[PDB]
Amino acid sequence: ISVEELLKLAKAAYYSGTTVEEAYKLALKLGISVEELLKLAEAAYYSGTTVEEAYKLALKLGISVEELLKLAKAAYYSGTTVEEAYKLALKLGISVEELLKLAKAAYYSGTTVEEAYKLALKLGISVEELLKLAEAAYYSGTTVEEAYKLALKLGISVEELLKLAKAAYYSGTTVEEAYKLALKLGISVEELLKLAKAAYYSGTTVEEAYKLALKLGISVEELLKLAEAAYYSGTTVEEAYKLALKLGISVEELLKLAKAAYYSGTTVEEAYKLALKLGISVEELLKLAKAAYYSGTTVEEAYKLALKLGISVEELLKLAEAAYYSGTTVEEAYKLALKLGISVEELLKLAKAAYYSGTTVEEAYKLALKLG
Repeated sequence: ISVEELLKLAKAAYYSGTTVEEAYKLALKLGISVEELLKLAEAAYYSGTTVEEAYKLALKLGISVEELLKLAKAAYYSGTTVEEAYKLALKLGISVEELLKLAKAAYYSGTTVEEAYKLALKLGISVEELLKLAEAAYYSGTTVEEAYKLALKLGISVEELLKLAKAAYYSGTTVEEAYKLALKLGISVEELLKLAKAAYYSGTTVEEAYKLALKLGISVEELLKLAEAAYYSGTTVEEAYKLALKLGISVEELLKLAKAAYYSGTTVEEAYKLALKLGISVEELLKLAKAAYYSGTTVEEAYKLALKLGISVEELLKLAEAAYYSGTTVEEAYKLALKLGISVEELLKLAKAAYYSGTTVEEAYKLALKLG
């Protein structure tokens, strides 16, 4: 089989507590594909059965493997069995995808699936809207009908209520308080949620974060990026902005530099200075920083490694993860890729497969070849 198929087989074998070849011959005995086997393995895991029991279950209900997996998840969320979940979908005359959404809503509400459905009918709303309402009610510690009553009293939509409930959660206020805050600042619900996050990252209030954005003359999206950067660096938002201006870079570039510095254990200025010394971009530096983290090396060491092997920064990062999955060094992983005649991306998939099945990358490769 192909490397992509082996990885999927290895995931299925991991979910079902078997071996890769046993999973492969199971797929043959059931006359199904590798992708279907994985979903079955995932469905069997949710329902506490075996893969073949899950397949018999799908045949008995007359549904597809994809439908079974959604039904298995719905049964998991509701605390019932697949068949009890199916009987309920039949009684309400809904699809399995609507049941899964309904089951998620009931889970966020601490009610039963049918109770959630009766509520949806009472409020006269769709299953998708109820689910958003349920999440909003969960964030704001109220009931679904209270959340629905609130959205009507504020004259806003269910989607807007949910974002508002998330903003109130970030800023430690109530939903109505969060709404008044949006009107007070003259911004949208979307802008408030981003502003609430920025205040959360920088340890300030929503209004403090807003005054800062006004003083710096930046968007709330730029502020949120700046706040994340300041949080990665251990500086203040304003300090991060002054740094970006000093280095003459954009807010997006500073955030990436901040991430890179966080991985490398350096300051943002040194990360930017390192990128100049190596003559590479901020994006390339961040990938190098990630690679050096997987390898237990420094960023410049990781760069010399890419030069030595004659590969790109991207190829190194994938190679670094493959080495991490195997417990080997980057050069041992590269030597194996060379011996097997495979690409770096194929090695990474092989390394994950080898990790999932508890074998060696080479052992996994020989297995894929045997399976044809």
